Amino acid sequence: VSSLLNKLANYTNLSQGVVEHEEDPRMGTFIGVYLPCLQNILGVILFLRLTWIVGVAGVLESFLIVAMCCTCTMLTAISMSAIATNGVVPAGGSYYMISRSLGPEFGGAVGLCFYLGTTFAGAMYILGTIEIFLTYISPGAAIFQAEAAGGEAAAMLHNMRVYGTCTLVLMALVVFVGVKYVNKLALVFLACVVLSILAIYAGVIKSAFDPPDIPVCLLGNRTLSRRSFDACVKAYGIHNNSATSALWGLFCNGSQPSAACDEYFIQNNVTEIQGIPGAASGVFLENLWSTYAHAGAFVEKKGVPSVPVAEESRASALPYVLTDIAASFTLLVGIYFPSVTGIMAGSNRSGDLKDAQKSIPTGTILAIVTTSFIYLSCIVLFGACIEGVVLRDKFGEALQGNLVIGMLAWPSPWVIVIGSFFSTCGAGLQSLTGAPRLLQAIARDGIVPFLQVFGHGKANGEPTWALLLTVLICETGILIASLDSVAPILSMFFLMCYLFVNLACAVQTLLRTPNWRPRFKFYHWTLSFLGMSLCLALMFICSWYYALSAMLIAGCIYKYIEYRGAEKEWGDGIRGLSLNAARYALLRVEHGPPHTKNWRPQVLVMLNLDAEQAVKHPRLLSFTSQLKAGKGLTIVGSVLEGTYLDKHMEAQRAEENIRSLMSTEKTKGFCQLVVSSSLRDGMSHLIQSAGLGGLKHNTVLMAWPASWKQEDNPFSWKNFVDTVRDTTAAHQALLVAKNVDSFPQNQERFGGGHIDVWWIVHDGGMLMLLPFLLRQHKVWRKCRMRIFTVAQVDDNSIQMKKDLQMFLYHLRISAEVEVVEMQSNVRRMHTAVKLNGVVLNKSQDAQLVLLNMPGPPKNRQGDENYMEFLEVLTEGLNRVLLVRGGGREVI
Amino acid sequence: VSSLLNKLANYTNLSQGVVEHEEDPRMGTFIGVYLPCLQNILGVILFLRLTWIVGVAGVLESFLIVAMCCTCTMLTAISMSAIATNGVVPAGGSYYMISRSLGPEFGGAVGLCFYLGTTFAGAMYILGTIEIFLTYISPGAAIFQAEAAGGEAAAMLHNMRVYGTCTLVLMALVVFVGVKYVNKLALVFLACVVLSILAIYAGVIKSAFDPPDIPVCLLGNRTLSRRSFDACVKAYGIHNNSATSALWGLFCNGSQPSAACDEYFIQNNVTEIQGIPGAASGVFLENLWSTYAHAGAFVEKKGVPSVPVAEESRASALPYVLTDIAASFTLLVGIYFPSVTGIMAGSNRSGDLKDAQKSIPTGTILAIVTTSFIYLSCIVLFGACIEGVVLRDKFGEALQGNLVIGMLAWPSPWVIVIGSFFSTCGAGLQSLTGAPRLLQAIARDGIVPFLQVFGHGKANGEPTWALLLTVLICETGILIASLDSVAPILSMFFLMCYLFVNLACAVQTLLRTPNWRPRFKFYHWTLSFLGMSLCLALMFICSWYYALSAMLIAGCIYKYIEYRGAEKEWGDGIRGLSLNAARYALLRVEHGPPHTKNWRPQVLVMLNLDAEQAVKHPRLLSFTSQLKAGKGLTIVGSVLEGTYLDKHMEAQRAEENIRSLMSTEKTKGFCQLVVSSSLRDGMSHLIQSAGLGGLKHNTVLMAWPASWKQEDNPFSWKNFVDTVRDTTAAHQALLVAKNVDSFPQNQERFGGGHIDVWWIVHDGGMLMLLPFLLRQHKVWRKCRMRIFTVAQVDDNSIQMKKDLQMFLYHLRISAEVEVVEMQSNVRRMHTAVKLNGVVLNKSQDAQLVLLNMPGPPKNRQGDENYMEFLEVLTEGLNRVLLVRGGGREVI
Ligand SMILES: *[C@@H]1O[C@H](CO)[C@@H](O[C@@H]2O[C@H](CO)[C@@H](O)[C@H](O)[C@H]2NC(C)=O)[C@H](O)[C@H]1NC(C)=O
Ligand SMILES: *[C@@H]1O[C@H](CO)[C@@H](O[C@@H]2O[C@H](CO)[C@@H](O)[C@H](O)[C@H]2NC(C)=O)[C@H](O)[C@H]1NC(C)=O
Ligand SMILES: *[C@@H]1O[C@H](CO)[C@@H](O[C@@H]2O[C@H](CO)[C@@H](O)[C@H](O)[C@H]2NC(C)=O)[C@H](O)[C@H]1NC(C)=O
Ligand SMILES: *[C@@H]1O[C@H](CO)[C@@H](O[C@@H]2O[C@H](CO)[C@@H](O)[C@H](O)[C@H]2NC(C)=O)[C@H](O)[C@H]1NC(C)=O
Ligand SMILES: [Cl-]
Ligand SMILES: [Cl-]
Ligand SMILES: [Cl-]
Ligand SMILES: [Cl-]
Ligand SMILES: [K+]
Ligand SMILES: [K+]
Repeated sequence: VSSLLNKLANYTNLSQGVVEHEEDPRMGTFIGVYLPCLQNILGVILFLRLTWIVGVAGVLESFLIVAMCCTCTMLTAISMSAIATNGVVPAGGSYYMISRSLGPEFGGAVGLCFYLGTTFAGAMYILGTIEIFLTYISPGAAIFQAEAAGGEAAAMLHNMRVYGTCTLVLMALVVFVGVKYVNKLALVFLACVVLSILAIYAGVIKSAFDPPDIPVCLLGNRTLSRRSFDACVKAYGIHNNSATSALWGLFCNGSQPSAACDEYFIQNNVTEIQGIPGAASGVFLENLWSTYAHAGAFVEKKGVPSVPVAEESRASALPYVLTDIAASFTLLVGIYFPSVTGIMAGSNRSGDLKDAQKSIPTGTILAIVTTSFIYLSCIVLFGACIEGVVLRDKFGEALQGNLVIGMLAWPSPWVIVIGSFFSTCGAGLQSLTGAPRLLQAIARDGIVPFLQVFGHGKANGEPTWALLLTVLICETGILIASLDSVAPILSMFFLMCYLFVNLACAVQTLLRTPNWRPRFKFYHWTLSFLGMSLCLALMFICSWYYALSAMLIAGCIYKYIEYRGAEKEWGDGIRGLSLNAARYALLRVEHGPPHTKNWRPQVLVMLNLDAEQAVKHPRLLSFTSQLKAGKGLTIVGSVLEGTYLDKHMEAQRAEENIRSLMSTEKTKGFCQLVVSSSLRDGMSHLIQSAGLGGLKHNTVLMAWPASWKQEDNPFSWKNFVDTVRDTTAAHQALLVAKNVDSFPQNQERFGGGHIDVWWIVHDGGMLMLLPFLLRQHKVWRKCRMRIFTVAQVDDNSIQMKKDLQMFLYHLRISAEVEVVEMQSNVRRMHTAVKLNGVVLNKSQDAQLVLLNMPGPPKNRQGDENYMEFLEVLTEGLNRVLLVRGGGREVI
Repeated sequence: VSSLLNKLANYTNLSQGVVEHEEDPRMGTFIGVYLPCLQNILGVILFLRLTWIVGVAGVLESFLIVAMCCTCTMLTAISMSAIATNGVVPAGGSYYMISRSLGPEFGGAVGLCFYLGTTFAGAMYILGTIEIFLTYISPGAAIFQAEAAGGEAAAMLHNMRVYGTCTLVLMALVVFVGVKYVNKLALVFLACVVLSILAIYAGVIKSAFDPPDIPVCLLGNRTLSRRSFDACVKAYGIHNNSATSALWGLFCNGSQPSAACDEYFIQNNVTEIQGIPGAASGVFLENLWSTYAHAGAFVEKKGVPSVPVAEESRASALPYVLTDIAASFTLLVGIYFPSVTGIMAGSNRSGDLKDAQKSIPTGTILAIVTTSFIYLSCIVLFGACIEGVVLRDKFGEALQGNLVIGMLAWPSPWVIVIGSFFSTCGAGLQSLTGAPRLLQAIARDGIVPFLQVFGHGKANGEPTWALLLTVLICETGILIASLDSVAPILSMFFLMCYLFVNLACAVQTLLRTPNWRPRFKFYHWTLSFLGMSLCLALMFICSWYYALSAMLIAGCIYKYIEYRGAEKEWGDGIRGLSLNAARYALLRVEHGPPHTKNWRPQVLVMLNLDAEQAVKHPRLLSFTSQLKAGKGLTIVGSVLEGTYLDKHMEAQRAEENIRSLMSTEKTKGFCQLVVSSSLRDGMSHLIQSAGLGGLKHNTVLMAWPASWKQEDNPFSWKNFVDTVRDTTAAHQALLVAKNVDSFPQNQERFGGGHIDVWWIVHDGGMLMLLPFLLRQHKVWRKCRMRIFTVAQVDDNSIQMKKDLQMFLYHLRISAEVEVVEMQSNVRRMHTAVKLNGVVLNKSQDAQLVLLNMPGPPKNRQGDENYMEFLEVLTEGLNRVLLVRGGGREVI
């Protein structure tokens, strides 16, 4: 008990704002998470409007309203449970918990929609506590009284705007000077809720054994208000005379019987039924279907008979019970939905829990369950216990001006009326001390900068200019001055911030964002995708034009935070808004495997530059644009020798020549000019470090060194052999183009001609794919693939029939297959000239010949014999492309 | 005339499909662009439904409907004019013209919404030409006749579904076997439109001089149909007897007068007015306001008097004119909008124009003007010429079953009835030969692959399986079987593809996409933003749930083309969908200036590796994460010496050590490990080529070489001086950290302490910004900036007062300013030890000291005297950061 005393002194229903985030006993799941979440859910819709929803919509449709609204908040509490298990759970509120997991763009768009929903929540709680006062506590204490009979609907709006504005400016002064006394009353406001709920269930159990005696006065079908008179008779007997009652005086003109009366009043008789017959009676089968009506309609009972009258009716003057608002299904969804909001109250105390990754998912989910049980039990127990003609009666006009849910309670009706008065004034205090702390945390965070001032506070950190904005926004909801019109506006901001929490958790799971690994057990991305789809479907049931207003407000807060966050960082905004997009997309790719399922060439094309720096072989850019049809990566890297300290004047000239080609050749790519100490070295740096992160090259395209025997070129010729060794060590493909000056431009178009492929052995996967990619371009469009294979295996048939079903897997059987069959330096170059005689026998005049390229020698002294093997192999051919690669999958 | 004969033989209203794009006299603006665009605009709404819109909505609101719908298509024809002036104007249709400018994602989403809108356009034209046949040509030739009086609304739907299905399967057989004879009739279908428009304006001019004699038969206010009887009298006189007419037989029970009659028929008398009084009479002031009614209501006249009757009414049995559908404002917008669609018909002949960049913007804009003049002139001339009780009459029941717009025409009513019959059958043929060519072009384009088969054709290239899909989609619009319900579905797909054309042209202008430079004069991005906003506002006026269906269909076609286009290219789809995002964002940045307005450090941090490769100074990553708070670019580059051929085993070990730090240090960055021939060279390649494109580093962070005198390190020490020369030649900032082992980690937190800045001269812009960025991190959060300056200028006051207003511009006046005042190798190092005595006098125990760094020597023989100047300057300080840079703006 001594340990249970300082725990209840430690209880508070407040969000940890910005002062708990700058400085960054311990609570449990029950006091830290469960009780603050349950206090912010059970509110004013249960006591004022729930019996009216069960009456108008019936038991079946109002069971469907609660099943949809409690599922949108259950699937959102699973998305909040994924955020609460990811990472460290930073101290201070639910704003810092969301915005560190989902980033500042989703964090600020949720935070400003949760600020606007909390502000109009304080407007609904102030309009709710005036409605309890002026209807049930002291109805005579109203300034603007109706001067005539039809003034009741107009003069009640004037009492709401006068008393609501005077309550709001008084509520804000208590928060500004006495907020420490508001926080001590956090346990009193919980006890007013819990004792009111127990008084309802105590009255339902008592209503089965003996129902209470409440009479409801009927006349035909229609139901008449009990405010003026007391007795339900047309006439009685006093002092030996047939005297008329006070019900006679309201319909008939004079108190005397013979003068004048209403036409409907004469032909029908006054029936007196019981209002709360109990759970023993079978009224549950009666009030099970909907009774939607227009405004001003009567509140009728199905059983009692009446006779219709064609005489005219002004029902406002006579004492009747009339429907105030024209009700629908979509209207009752919008009025009910603020009764389930309060998910985010479970993570107000993220810095004061001993295990926040375990307390936050457990306490919020157990709070949605225990409140959805209360709303689903009350709908069954209001329909089965109250006559449905009393449930259709807002403002309790049939019950002498008493609260309908209060007459059901056992000890007194004053338990609920006092209990709903203090807990609604208390929820207005929490909505007006909790929403300025949220705006101050967003303002001091710096992500939205026009709102920077709202981050000023007092010496202890309490908001000053954030209160003044919140009172002015909450004043516009009091000027609407009805509880039923603020509630669809309120529901629209909570459904909007629940939409982004479910969207951002589903996108970051699919797109594999780094630092998003939620270790919560019952979480799957479809369960947030389904929560996004249901909280979007409820958002267009309520109002479709409130939904487009909320999606355009919150969508423009999202893009404004991107623009100012990139203007702050990468210099200019238009330029910076693409540099943050490229950085954030490359950090996602940083984790995965280098190759997954398919191969496609991503080429580093090497250019040679001469003195008076111009491109030596410009058609090597033309051939790159024919493989890559303006789609993939293309790094254009070239190397000039010398130190960077003195040759950076020539490096600015040579780079402008490369940009001149890539505009004309329509190469949509990148340029990496490097000034290296030797031309050998700088090609070995572009092989291993051209391109950062996910986008790195995959293939190296070169040109054949034509001048084989020269003076200074024997250093430059040897660089060709050692860069074959570099690409095979880095596991990269290599493409050598011979006679690259006689390659087609982009404007030349071949007619007829043939592309000959010679798959001997070793990586025919790439070697079929390269002419298939050329064939899609308009230069190589009308050509034919001939694919040739030499045979040293005995049979040629199963060579061919397996090869013809290689293209059945590859969908390119338009090619035709043919098989041709017939000390180291002696053995190598003799095999070349035998194979040379084979290849020009079938490919003398072809447009392009593809060949496998042999591996470079390992001893390094045979690099002149390896190059003579390649020259003898390729004699008298117009266009040769030599292909080799290492370790890749073509499917 | 001889030149005007082969031009009209060259005229055709067809889109150039895929066969004109594969092979890739000349027409002008008038025949090539203007006439095909005008033929596809003037259609069936002008003849069937325009007089009913003017009657129901009045002249003022229907002037507003045409002003909104012709502005959505005028602002879209300016966005199509920006596409037509960009680039080369590729041959073949409007699909290839849009998708080469806006990319394959916007191109395929527009193309499939323009395919679905063209298919339901063929369903409206077939339901339109059955309605002309069964109402005005032969009303007796109908299969399902109404068995009783109330069967007319139900049996007409059965005639639409039977005749519409038999027309659709017959229309598709003509296209499949005889499409060359359909294309020869393209000039006949234009002449049926133009001769019908001229017959209307010939009748309006004739109606001012003498109006025609058409009687309309009234009885009280309500208007009765003229189908059965002929004469508007209740009784007449024949063979010396008061005989009753045939109007008497339809209301009264028997032909005899005394038997029984209707109650409304007796008390009111039969009035006969003129139906088309002319432009001379002032009916224009009468039918100027709206008359929206419910279904089944009467068609009444304001002037004539009547007496009301309270007896019951079944108006369906008696001969009356009744409103068929309940009309609104939002209903008439959806019915009118298919009368303005046809912008895209101007660019059907992009391959057959002599100047396509000039013809396409001129001919489409002049076609929107000349049709918006026709619809705005007809509304004024229908209201001012036809009595409004005839305009509210669909199906011409008051006018003996004649067409209302046809009775206004001069030569005959049969000019319009025959003319609207052939041009509506002709628009159904063009909608059924033009929509399968569009689907075949999308299918053969390969951007959406589940639809690949639909690209098969005949030998000449005509679609086969694309016809069969189009008939099945057009069959579902005939099963709706009303002209007024297909038209909001039709309008929803055209407004959706006009929404993307206006959106994609506005985004690519703002975000500065490469290869988007439209050289059209009257184009601004706000004029496409305004066209996006109006074609979105019309899209929710028509139906809000048809609008959400079209935005979710077209939004999921957009993301499906992104996913399959990245799965095709970059291997895996999830991985590839981020690599296309990074490539496309870096090609936008490729064009602009390198620095625009502000500076922020984007750092290449250099790591040294020892033998048994581990990071020598791990806190140099910790200090980078405190400047960049997880926001900017961070390249982590390190160099190990040796050839890549043998040390790529150790390069895989050393790279895994770098990834171990960057996970723990929370560095969200990139790793560039380079194996170089010497450690001097590989640092000079990371300075100039680390990072591709827009995201390139800006600052180099190093560590001080502590071991100054060693054995092998005199080569490694000299690399420090020459990399100061490299960063100043590349115009990059440089940061040298001394005693980097004693730097704080991310978890250490300083309490108190001071950051001392010593701005002597030369780039105090960076030197104030560096401790301001550190101060925002939680390590350096509670510190103070002291900023010191030596003075060799005489006065210290205007030094300080200008310096204190340097921070008034920089918003960081929390710092305090203080001024301290008092053969080459003799002159250099004496100045160091004087300045050394100054700096430790004020900064002996500070947490971080910032200093300017002097320029490196030019002669290269003083690199040992430059390093001794830096060591004497920094004696006995715990944490020193030396700062220098070149050529940058800090605002
Ligand atoms: C309304 O109720 C009364 C009794 O509650 C019905 O009965 C009549 O009461 C009058 C007394 O004023 C008697 O004179 C009649 O003989 C009663 N009629 C009976 C018993 O059939 C009265 O009929 C009801 N009014 C209706 C149905 O319009
Ligand atoms: C109760 O009685 C009335 C007539 O005495 C029933 O009839 C309806 O009366 C309203 C007038 O307020 C009309 O608008 C409806 O059209 C009437 N409905 C009919 C004639 O079916 C009324 O339905 C009864 N209430 C019930 C049965 O709940
Ligand atoms: C409808 O029109 C007639 C004349 O077109 C109105 O005039 C009456 O006609 C009858 C002939 O059947 C005469 O006996 C009456 O004397 C006429 N009344 C006059 C001239 O005032 C007739 O009144 C009209 N019906 C109405 C207004 O209900
Ligand atoms: C023509 O006359 C009728 C009555 O003779 C006018 O009155 C309306 O009648 C309809 C019945 O179809 C009612 O629904 C309306 O409420 C009546 N309107 C009233 C009483 O104002 C009718 O308005 C007249 N038509 C006109 C003036 O265009
Ligand atoms: Cl509530
Ligand atoms: Cl909430
Ligand atoms: Cl049309
Ligand atoms: Cl169009
Ligand atoms: K609540
Ligand atoms: K049209």
